[PDB]
Amino acid sequence: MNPKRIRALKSGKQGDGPVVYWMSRDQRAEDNWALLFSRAIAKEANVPVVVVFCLTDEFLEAGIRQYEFMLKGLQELEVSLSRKKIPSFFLRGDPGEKISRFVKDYNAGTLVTDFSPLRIKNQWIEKVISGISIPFFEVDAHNVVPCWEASQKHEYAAHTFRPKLYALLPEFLEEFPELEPNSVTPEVETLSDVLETGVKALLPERALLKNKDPLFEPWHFEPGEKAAKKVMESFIADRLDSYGALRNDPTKNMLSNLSPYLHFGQISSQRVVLEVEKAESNPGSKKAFLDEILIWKEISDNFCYYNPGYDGFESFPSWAKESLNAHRNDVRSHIYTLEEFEAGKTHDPLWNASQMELLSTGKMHGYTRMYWAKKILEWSESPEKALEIAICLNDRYELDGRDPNGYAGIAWSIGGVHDRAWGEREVTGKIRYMSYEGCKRKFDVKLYIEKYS
Ligand SMILES: Cc1cc2nc3c(=O)[nH]c(=O)nc-3n(C[C@H](O)[C@H](O)[C@H](O)COP(=O)(O)OP(=O)(O)OC[C@H]3O[C@@H](n4cnc5c(N)ncnc54)[C@H](O)[C@@H]3O)c2cc1C
Repeated sequence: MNPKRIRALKSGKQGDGPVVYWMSRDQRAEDNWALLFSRAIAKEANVPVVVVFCLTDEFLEAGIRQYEFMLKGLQELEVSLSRKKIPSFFLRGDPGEKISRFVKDYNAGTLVTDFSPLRIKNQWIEKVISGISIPFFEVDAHNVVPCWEASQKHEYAAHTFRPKLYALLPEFLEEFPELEPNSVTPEVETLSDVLETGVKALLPERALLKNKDPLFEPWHFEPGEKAAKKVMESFIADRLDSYGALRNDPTKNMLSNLSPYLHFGQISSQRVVLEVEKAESNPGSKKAFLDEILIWKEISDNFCYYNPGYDGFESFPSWAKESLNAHRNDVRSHIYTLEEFEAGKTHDPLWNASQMELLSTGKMHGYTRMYWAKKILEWSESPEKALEIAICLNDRYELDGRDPNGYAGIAWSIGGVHDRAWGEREVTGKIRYMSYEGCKRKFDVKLYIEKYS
């Protein structure tokens, strides 16, 4: 167990009660460095380990699609942990108040959480630190290389971050030890009831079409740790060989489809990398996929961790801010409202089809995601307005949304973060431009449009 994966958030006097794993980002029982570290500390203190999850008040800012996907996975997780004699407690409310009250009530000895660089997690940590007196640790269970270890600062390009991460792969890319069960079972409602009341509160804002029927199709991605593994095995067996050649074709389902599972932590990216590394397939396709799940995924954590304003115009590179400022008063070809973007009511049938794939499946193809967000910049009054629209639609309708990959991917599309300058155009400036005709020369756009009416 590498001690570089864990960071001390607050020192204190250890109690003689159970070690509490405040699970948040990595919702799985296998391949969880945060849970394994909590079990190790619990063994050293001759005390059990308990898992606590907070059902926050911000779930009404998303949809049923993300709520059901997460809760149905937690229902499976509660059974997995129970077989390991590890009890799980699901609290409903503010983590600042609920975690502090749980620590005091259950006489917790040590508190551990997983790592997320998002602003809301730091808000919770701030509130929790003020209300506890026991040691508080956080463990990076999401990245193969701990975020604070891969680089000590913001990396402006993938080619500067790539050698740093690969140089540390031999140390941190390793197999997971088995989660040892608790010795004996130790000493706040049913998840089915919380799901029922939550869905009932979300129903008025459910995405519907004109026929009052729901837009979202839940059968595309089955939630849970077991289903995530089957998706990974199917990708390695059937799709990895062609990934390098077809990853930019939205008419082919050749991606791994792992992001909903990766976002909620229902599968470990380190586990996926281990299995891909030992798989025998096209070297170009393996290089391409590993570049996505290692370099681009973990550089997104790098971006949010080292840029407090990661969701703002101020985090854009200087060349992009100056370029976009120089074209602020350029006349835009079209100006669409947030409601027109949301309903897919633009003059662009390819953009509208991309929005329909997002509305119906909750996972837009990676290539059209780049086109989808760049057109928001082109058809908005300002770069700041384009950021708000793209973030709003991304976090509301993507299953993989509200994620460092989302803010870093949007910042790449609109602000050229982790990109270079291109030819100077009006409105968009030197930001990389993606044209409708350019897409037509890349893939069968007519089939993609016809698929998502
Ligand atoms: C405008 C925009 C919005 C995006 N919104 C999200 C989002 O809300 N949530 C999200 O997790 N990702 C987002 N991405 C990144 C990327 O599109 C998705 O991660 C990827 O498409 C998810 O589907 P997949 O698992 O089948 O991809 P795969 O090709 O099978 O890659 C596997 C994993 O590698 C990672 N990965 C792949 N591509 C990227 C990438 N471009 N950036 C960062 N990580 C990557 C992902 O974790 C991904 O799950 C967005 C990108 C853009 C340009």
